[PDB]
Amino acid sequence: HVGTFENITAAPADPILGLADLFRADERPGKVDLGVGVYKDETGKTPVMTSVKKAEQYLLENETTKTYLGLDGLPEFGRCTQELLFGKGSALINDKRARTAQTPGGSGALRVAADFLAKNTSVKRVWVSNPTWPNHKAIFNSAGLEVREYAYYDAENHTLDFDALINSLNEAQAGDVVLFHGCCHNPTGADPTLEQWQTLAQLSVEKGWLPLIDIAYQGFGRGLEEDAEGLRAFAAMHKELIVASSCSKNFSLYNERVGACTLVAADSETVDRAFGQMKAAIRANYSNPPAHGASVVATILSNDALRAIWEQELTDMRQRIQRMRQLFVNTLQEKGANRDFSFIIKQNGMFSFSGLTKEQVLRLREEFGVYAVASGRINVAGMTPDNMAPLCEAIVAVL
Amino acid sequence: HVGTFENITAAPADPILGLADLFRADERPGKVDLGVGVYKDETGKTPVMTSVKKAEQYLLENETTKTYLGLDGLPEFGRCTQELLFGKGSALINDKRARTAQTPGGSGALRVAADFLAKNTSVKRVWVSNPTWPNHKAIFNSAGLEVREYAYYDAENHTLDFDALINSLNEAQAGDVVLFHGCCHNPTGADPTLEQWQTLAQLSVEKGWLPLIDIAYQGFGRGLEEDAEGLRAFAAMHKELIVASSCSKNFSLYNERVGACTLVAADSETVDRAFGQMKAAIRANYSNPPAHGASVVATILSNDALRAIWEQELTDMRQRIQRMRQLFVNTLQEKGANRDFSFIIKQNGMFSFSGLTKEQVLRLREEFGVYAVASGRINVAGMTPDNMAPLCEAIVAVL
Repeated sequence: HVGTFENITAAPADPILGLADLFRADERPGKVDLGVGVYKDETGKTPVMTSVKKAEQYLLENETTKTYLGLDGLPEFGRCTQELLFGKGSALINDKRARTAQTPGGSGALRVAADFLAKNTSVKRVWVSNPTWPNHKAIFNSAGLEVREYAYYDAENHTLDFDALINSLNEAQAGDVVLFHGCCHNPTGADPTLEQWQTLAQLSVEKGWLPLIDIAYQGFGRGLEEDAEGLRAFAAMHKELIVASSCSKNFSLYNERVGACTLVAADSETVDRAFGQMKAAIRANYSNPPAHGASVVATILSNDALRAIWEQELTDMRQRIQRMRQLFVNTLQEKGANRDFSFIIKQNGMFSFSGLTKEQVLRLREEFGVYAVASGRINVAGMTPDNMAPLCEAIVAVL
Repeated sequence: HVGTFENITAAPADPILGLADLFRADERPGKVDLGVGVYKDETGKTPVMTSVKKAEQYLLENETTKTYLGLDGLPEFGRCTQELLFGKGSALINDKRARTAQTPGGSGALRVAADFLAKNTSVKRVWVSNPTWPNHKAIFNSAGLEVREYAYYDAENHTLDFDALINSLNEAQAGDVVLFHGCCHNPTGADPTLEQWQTLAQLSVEKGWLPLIDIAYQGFGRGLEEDAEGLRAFAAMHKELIVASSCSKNFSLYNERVGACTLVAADSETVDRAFGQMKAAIRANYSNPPAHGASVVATILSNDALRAIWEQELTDMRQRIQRMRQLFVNTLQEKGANRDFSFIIKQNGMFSFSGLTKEQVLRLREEFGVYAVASGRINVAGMTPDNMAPLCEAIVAVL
């Protein structure tokens, strides 16, 4: 009997990995890593937040059991997530129109949402932005959902081509899902404005598709509250919603897998009914969500002192990012970049498309030991006041 | 436009949640919980293990980042897992034929295996024992895999009906999956003997199906190495295996979601092709596994002093279960039970089928505040020296 695994065809090599091998094997001093997918401080590190440490000490000292919680995870985390997302006093919360399941990251939430949709609804297709987060397609496809792209980023001109977005979405029908990045679009950093969000909200009500809000960077853009404005415009308008939230980035809890899938429906009865089917989706997957990270978040958010410390820590991260964006533009100018990079200061979060070609990226690695990804995505958190000059000089030189 | 969530049909009520809810509402002081699915100590609690508290203190003091690890999680965890499962200095490990992905629980490991199989192999059908752990069917069905049942437990006579097992498995073809519980079969507690495992192993070789060992109770049965004997009997023989292991129970880390999916192929190169595809299944799901629990386990297993502390508390738990099995059997006789229950002491782990009807289970609950699952499954860890008398008096009353 031939093996079950015998004829499996190797998965394509992960370029996210090939590049990271190169970098580690590169012995040149002053190599610059703009390819990384996480936040890094001015020293090139991704530390545990102080607020997070304090909470972990609190859990060490006080937790008395690791016994399972329900499939929807820690209730307090569900409440905190909801208030962060919709704002305290939200009519969604008061009207009990929203149910939240803690999940293993925003990723888990996306997959839970997809399994739930494919299994219980007529949804057959999900619209995502071009470009979008690389993992979106595979998550939805795996649940049997087709993924379509809508127009978003004008790459030659470094803009959110809003007119093209709108027009391309006319092909989306009632009953499709349309996925929108809550804030700090990944990888472009180009976000709708408040009014564009309001327009999008209004169109979704008119067209009848289901919005899904992927919000993984709340607090990395303009501020905690400001970064949710777009979601809340959707909440005021469309009576059904799915939100996949994440604490990986805004709590630097990446590997603890802290996120949430929130269903919103027209009334309590409908959302509760939907939610029982969501539990079934979770039960058929990994069942209970991991407690540690979520308890950390709930401990922090439930406590005023701890909450203050976390918000300042998050603000610091947000402001360093904005500082590097500004410095990048100014230093390219100073070093004589033969074109304008001002778009960089109009974008939010860690990631922008540098607008470099794959040839330029190649040369930047080989010749200057500056590492970006093939798409030209750069992570501005990879920048520091100390590596900026040689970084920008390298870029100027390949233009 | 009509909602997308409007016509979702309600999920069936969850009997496990339902029982848990009824028990919580029961204000009767002598109520007894033999329904829960977790270990409990002589005081009725499910404490965090001393070894785990120590390892969590260590992580608190040492950890300096929470950045993503690979899709297979923490390498030390994978190594400790493989050694626990196959034996240090295993030819499997030596030949580099095994690859381990840390997963969110054995549940996550079962789902990952299922998606992996559906997407990359000719596998259409998974065979499980009647009876089995309740979530098996949901998990494999969600991946589009048909679940079929094979013969296992003789309920009237309280035995593993091994001739029934073998004959019903004749229906299982090459490239089917057949799932076995490694040890402490849930819910019967009736395990194959070594020679039965060897026979089973020889049969799967002859017929050509793919063995999946769900092993969640290593160390709860006869001891760590003894409970792994069945798995090693399969490993010694079959060129391919899948193992879905869990630490929820043997470390009392239930809600941290610590487990693994281990693939085993004929050679390194082949298991590598298989495992990369598995990584793609994980990437389409929750991506990275949750760190905290796997780190705790890696820290404990990798330190001689902590491991000994862990093995001790686990021995305490295994031994407490066996004592309750014995005391239960003995107190039933002394209270006048109208039939013999000595099959109980022969069976392994927290769970046995009591043989009580749903009529009896029901009366037990309502009249005596004694909770068991409708199938009559009982959790002996729900027993103590203090509650044993009222408990056995209740059972005798409904016999």
